Amino acid sequence: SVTLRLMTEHDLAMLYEWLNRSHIVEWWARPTLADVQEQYLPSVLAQESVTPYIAMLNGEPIGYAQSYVALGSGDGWWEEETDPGVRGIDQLLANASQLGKGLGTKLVRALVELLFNDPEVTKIQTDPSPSNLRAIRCYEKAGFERQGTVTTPDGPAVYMVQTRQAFERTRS
Ligand SMILES: CC(C)(COP(=O)(O)OP(=O)(O)OC[C@H]1O[C@@H](n2cnc3c(N)ncnc32)[C@H](O)[C@@H]1OP(=O)(O)O)[C@@H](O)C(=O)NCCC(=O)NCCS
Ligand SMILES: NC[C@H]1O[C@H](O[C@H]2[C@H](O)[C@@H](O[C@H]3O[C@H](CO)[C@@H](O)[C@H](N)[C@H]3O)[C@H](N)C[C@@H]2N)[C@H](N)[C@@H](O)[C@@H]1O
Repeated sequence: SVTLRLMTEHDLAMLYEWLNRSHIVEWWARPTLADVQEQYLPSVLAQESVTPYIAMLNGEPIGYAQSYVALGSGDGWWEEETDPGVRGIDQLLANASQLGKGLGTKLVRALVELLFNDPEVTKIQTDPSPSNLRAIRCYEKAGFERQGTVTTPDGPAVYMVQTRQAFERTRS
């Protein structure tokens, strides 16, 4: 069972290592330690309405995740959003030897549950790139539905949603 804790300043050097592992680099640019400290400091992320978490498994950190207020995004992101209740997610697994063993699906399921525990939250979104079939499949298994293609400042994305109603019906 995978759980989530908030990321702290103390996790930044570990995150920096992960973001230079080649299984991560291919989908996530190759940040220096200072890049990571400037960009992923929780109080800096806070300014773009981003919350970082660390995924835990048997007491060990196994990945990184982010939630964000879509409406709170700016610089070209989700310009058409009108609903303050929408959240987006992103995530990664730290260890290549743990890829494709269902852990990503548990991580996403844990992150979806936490977010719907914000009573103001209406819907979760994700935006994997079209090439990223493994991320798209993992999200599907976690209850996300493919809507269609959207343009983002990083490029096209397969836009996927899970509503609160859908979550209510499947959680049992
Ligand atoms: C995305 C990520 C979190 C998913 O976690 P994961 O543990 O690998 O995914 P899961 O094991 O839970 O399931 C993934 C599914 O993708 C499928 N799959 C793997 N590679 C695939 C491919 N190239 N094409 C189609 N399906 C693929 C698997 O079959 C599996 O589903 P299954 O149970 O039906 O067999 C993880 O792979 C990761 O950190 N990747 C690197 C960075 C990244 O892509 N982050 C996401 C950015 S949107
Ligand atoms: N899925 C994996 C992807 O995760 C991140 O992409 C995220 C952005 O982080 C997030 O943007 C937020 O953080 C930015 C700072 O980076 C701010 O500009 C922005 N205002 C703020 O809303 C978008 N809303 C959603 C997008 N999927 C990585 N960057 C990218 O490399 C990787 O492929």
